Amino acid sequence: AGFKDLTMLLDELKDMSFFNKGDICLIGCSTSEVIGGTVGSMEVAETIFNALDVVSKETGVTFAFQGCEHINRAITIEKSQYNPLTMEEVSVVPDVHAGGSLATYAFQHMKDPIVVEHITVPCGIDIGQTLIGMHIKHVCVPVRTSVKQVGQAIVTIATSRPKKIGGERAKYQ
Amino acid sequence: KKAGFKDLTMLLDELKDMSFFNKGDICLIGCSTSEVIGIGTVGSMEVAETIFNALDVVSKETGVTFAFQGCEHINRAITIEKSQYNPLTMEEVSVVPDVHAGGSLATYAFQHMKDPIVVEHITVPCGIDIGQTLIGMHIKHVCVPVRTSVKQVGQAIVTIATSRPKKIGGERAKYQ
Amino acid sequence: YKKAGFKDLTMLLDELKDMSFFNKGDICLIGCSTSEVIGEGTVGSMEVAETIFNALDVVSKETGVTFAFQGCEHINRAITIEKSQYNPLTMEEVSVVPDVHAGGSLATYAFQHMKDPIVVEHITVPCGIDIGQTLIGMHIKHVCVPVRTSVKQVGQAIVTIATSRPKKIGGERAKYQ
Amino acid sequence: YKKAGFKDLTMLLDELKDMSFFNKGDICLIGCSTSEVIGEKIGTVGSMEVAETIFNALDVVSKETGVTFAFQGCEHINRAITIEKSQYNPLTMEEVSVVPDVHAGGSLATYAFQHMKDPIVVEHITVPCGIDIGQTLIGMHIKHVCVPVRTSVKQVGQAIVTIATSRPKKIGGERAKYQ
Amino acid sequence: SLYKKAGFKDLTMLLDELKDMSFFNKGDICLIGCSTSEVIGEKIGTVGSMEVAETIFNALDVVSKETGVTFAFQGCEHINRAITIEKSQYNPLTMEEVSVVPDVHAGGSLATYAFQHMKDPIVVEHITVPCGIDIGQTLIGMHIKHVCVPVRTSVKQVGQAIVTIATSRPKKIGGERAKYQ
Amino acid sequence: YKKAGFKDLTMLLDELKDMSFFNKGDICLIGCSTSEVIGSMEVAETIFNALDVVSKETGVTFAFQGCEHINRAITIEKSQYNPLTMEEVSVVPDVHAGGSLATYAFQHMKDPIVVEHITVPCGIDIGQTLIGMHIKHVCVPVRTSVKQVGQAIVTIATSRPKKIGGERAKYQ
Repeated sequence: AGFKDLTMLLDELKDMSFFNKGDICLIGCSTSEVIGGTVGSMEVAETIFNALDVVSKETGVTFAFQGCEHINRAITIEKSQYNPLTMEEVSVVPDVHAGGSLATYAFQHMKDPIVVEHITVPCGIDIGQTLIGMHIKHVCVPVRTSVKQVGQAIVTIATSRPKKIGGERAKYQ
Repeated sequence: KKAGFKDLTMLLDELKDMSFFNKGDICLIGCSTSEVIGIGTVGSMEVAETIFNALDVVSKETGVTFAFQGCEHINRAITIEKSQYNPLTMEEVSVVPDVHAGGSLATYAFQHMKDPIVVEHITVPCGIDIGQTLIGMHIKHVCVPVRTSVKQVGQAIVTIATSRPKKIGGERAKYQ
Repeated sequence: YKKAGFKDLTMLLDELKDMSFFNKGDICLIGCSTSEVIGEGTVGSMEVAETIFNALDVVSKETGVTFAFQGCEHINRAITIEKSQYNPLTMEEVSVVPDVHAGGSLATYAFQHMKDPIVVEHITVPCGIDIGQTLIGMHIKHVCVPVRTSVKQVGQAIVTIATSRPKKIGGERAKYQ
Repeated sequence: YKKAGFKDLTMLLDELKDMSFFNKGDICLIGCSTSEVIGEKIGTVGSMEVAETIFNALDVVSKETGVTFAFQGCEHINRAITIEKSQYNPLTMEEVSVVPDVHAGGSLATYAFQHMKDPIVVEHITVPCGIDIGQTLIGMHIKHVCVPVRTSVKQVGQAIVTIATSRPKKIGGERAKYQ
Repeated sequence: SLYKKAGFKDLTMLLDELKDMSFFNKGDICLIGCSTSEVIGEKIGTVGSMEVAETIFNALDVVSKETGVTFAFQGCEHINRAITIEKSQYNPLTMEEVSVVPDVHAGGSLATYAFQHMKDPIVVEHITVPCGIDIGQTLIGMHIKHVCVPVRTSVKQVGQAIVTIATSRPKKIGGERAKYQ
Repeated sequence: YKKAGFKDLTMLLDELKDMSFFNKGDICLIGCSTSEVIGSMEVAETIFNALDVVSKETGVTFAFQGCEHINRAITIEKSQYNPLTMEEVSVVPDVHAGGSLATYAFQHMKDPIVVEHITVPCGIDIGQTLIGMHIKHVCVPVRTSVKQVGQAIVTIATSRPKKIGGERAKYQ
């Protein structure tokens, strides 16, 4: 099911250099979409969190976890990734029914978690159509993958690239 | 039996019934006509036409207006009627959407608007994404997905977003 | 004589009127702690809120100024205003219903007695009145200028009055008249 | 000093009119150094005479085209801009407290302030076009993207003149179309 | 010696109280708003007002060395409440240097004293800091990081000047189901 | 000295050096129209190379404004890119879409990037391309005895803080 699909998706992304040292990658997830209760949903969250952590150690990318709309899509990150110049800490503690399973799991298992109101990151992974485009550095570009689902959840992968500028005579090489 | 038409008509009727379209709002459309089919410019422009025309019916019924996201080659710049341009919140840019640099629907919309202009960025209260082009960068915070019984338009996955204010306040705060 | 703070507030408002503090079309931000007025309970606090809200409404009708009500820190000092004063260009609506223990007595009273209330995250206004040292400076248009009044308290609450004026710019040779 | 620059300025303004540079309802920013027009340091009487001639020529254009003018002050007043209050937009501009003087603001800004119906000074401004007489620099005030305008009249008296208009950013990759 | 002593005991007690409630954190900036005339309770000349400024500055400096907090000094409205800080605390990313030199009659006594006794002073147009102390109702809330929270103290005055203390904390967010622990 | 602009530019740069215009760690923005100098890649080369000498002597670095066809986007070394204050854009300056100097600079930098906007403390405009949009407020023109580079009018800008305060304010 979801574990096999996720493992394959992550290996594919690694192989296409989607995960870059020092980048933050935003995760949008709905564990219920993966399956199609809080015990079960937290087990899925655990598996996803742990798989992402392996990728983090292999590639040097770090992950940020989007909460659900009840907490205004506020984002859980490690304090070591907090930049006060670009981010604003907010007070809330993600819960299964107010944040969602993965953000809740991430908060509980981080060394020093904090929640920020907004974030801009160069890439992200959306599992189950929660939407993540508000978080991706302009210009947001979808990434085609061979693995299109994690369990029963549609997956969307986004990267980013600079705006192209200039008129008819402009060159790009 | 024209590609997408029946699914789109059903989706729009559903949205109407849930008061998704409000008089005076702008609704952003993200579309990939190739996703609807699953391939040339003739065919893609025919799909664009059907989508544009269905949206126009909704516009006349509800008083909502539509904005059309271009593809990444033109930096997702947005085509709108000049009557909806607000210089205080939007920045006009120079480009003319083309099938191979903008995409079929943005190109069709540009050509069939009374007085089109293209803006670099936009913030709108709701939107419809046909074919996973992504539209969340355009939706007023906080963006809320809308569940519909119609999941596809032709072969294209469809995503619907509305918006609502940030909920603020600590443990003792009230919301009614 | 029936209401705590009423005489002091009436005198303060008359003074402010006389110094042209209240201008047609301006928004004036009110910061209030009703417990400070009494000197430290929901019945009593709501009575004070009522008196303040009602007195301010009279001023509004006389001068054409409108009032915005700051909430407590539990609602992030969010501001309650009439929807007719909402400007989407400069303000951001947020979802919260002020309550006595989550917003404060005056914001709660104002919310319940407005025609069409909304709450915004932040606001910038040309003047304001702080009853009981809640602080209002974050809301006042730069440059914020304190206004001296002969009325220093409303009941037991210290009162602070702020207006605003443009930044003064220019080097040593600059002129100002 | 009452005649200095007059012929050149009049010709430059007529040229600009003829190329539709002045549009009804637009604001055009003026940067001026009256000493550059003469070509030497001149005293306040002379400098104010040059300011008067420039102001009056601009006013004729204003009445003919419906454009309005904004006047940049010198660096001593932080390049603050003098405009008619009727053109103040609090959403985009910030009023500042200063009264332009010949030795703190410059002759033209001072003259403009004194002869406007209801002048105010703002800290910054963004406008679609402008005219710089004597290389005071005005590009900080012009809407992006700022585009120099070629003119047949290149000087007003001894002052180099720079004319700027504006146009949208051109965007898109190599496949993008502009017509 | 009147003006050299005025406010000293009250200020020292206020600062000890604040220390005890962990108000002063290493590496934070604390904004000071002051009116020396309020401390005395009447208009006073420049000699006297500068003596009060000295006493305040010196008391704050003791706290600075003990806690590792640094102080920023708000000027009066004549200089648009511009703020005097040590250059070591200047962050060009978040602050904008302006040109003015605080004077007793254009800046106020404390900002003037601070400017003259700093190692390398700079004046900035605006600042956002996590906490502050207002002596004499000059208002300081425009400088405090959102969300600004008043701090209750048992010391209510420094001499004759009403004292207000502010700290800051993050916005609380989320709906009715949200958790904060 | 016969190479177009070279003598005038060398004198201008020496003058500026002598008035401490070039400071270690500053970025200086160059606006150039090589056609104005003459009346184009050879001129660009001479300018770029002269500026590079100054860079090594003073520790200032240079940023090169492109023409209006590329929205005055600015070419800089990546080592000077600050993502907090600048935004990378995709374009490669060309002689007919960027101008000769920006084109030359792009091709001869170690690791060039183009940014949409920039704010720098000082700049040099050769041929009235305009550069004031890039200069830190408050922008102050600098008078030089060298008025032209070849046939191109030259403008020099530095910057200083806003002066603030009312009539009683002091500035020393």
